[PDB]
Amino acid sequence: PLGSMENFQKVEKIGEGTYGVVYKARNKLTGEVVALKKIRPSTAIREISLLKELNHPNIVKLLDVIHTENKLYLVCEFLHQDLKKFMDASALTGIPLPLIKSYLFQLLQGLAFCHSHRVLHRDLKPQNLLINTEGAIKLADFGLARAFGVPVRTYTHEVVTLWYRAPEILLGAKYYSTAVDIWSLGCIFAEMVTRRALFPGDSEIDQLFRIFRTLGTPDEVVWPGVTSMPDYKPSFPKWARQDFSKVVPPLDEDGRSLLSQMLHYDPNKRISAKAALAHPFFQDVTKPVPHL
Ligand SMILES: *CCC(=O)N1CCCc2cc(C(=O)OC)ccc21
Repeated sequence: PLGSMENFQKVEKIGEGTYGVVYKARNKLTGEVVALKKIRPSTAIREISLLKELNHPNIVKLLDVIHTENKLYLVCEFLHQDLKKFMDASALTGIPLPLIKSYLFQLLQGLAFCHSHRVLHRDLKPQNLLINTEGAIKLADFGLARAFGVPVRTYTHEVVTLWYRAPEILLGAKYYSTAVDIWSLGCIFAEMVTRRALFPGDSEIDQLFRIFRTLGTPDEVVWPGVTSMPDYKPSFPKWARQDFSKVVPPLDEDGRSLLSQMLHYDPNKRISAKAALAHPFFQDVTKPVPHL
């Protein structure tokens, strides 16, 4: 579908994702400019095709799903850039708190929407959060992890980041709930505020032990069942829990409260997206225009 004579002409390479390359492309027939993901499996085609109806203003629009000549292509709307580039462009000054708050509010709306339709993402990270120039932010790639799994390395052998991965996934839980996305978004909220990743693990055990060093080694008091998880070891070091006050300065008390609730160990206790939207942190939310 992408080429000189095809439905889509390539304009430039945008990025490389977990499953394939993403090009900015133009569609010869409609004039439309799109982002076209090329991935190089029937159950997955049925599942991904159902995502075309999961439309919301904070979800990157899925225009089409094409299966042809042993490739799967996803055609998405095109936006400005991803949040990882925006954070980097923003590094000397940081993203202003009111824009962090508007982005978090909008991301919680997109999660609330997908979760109400029983679709989870399970691999949220700044690279799949896309912004436009007007102040909106949207989530890309919902539902693709359920379709394909999350591999250790990408198609180009790149390491798939662990930094946003919830502790129940690292501890080898068999069942993932929508809570896994609230954990990832809490980690991304902290990184916007502090301008550094919260838990930049470089292996599964470094990621777990970074989480325990900040939030305390979990036990049965705070997380019933934790000592029976598959990958839990009684020999894990017992670290004391840090104050949030140290973790995400200069976030205000309402922001720390909300973040603490997005980072509860027990996925059952973790705040839901719908409840997060009602949190007092958002009482004064606005929609600022980003400085690009
Ligand atoms: C269908 C395209 C896609 O899967 N994604 C995943 C993340 C990369 C990306 C980038 C854009 C974009 O607008 O860059 C500005 C849109 C969609 C996606």
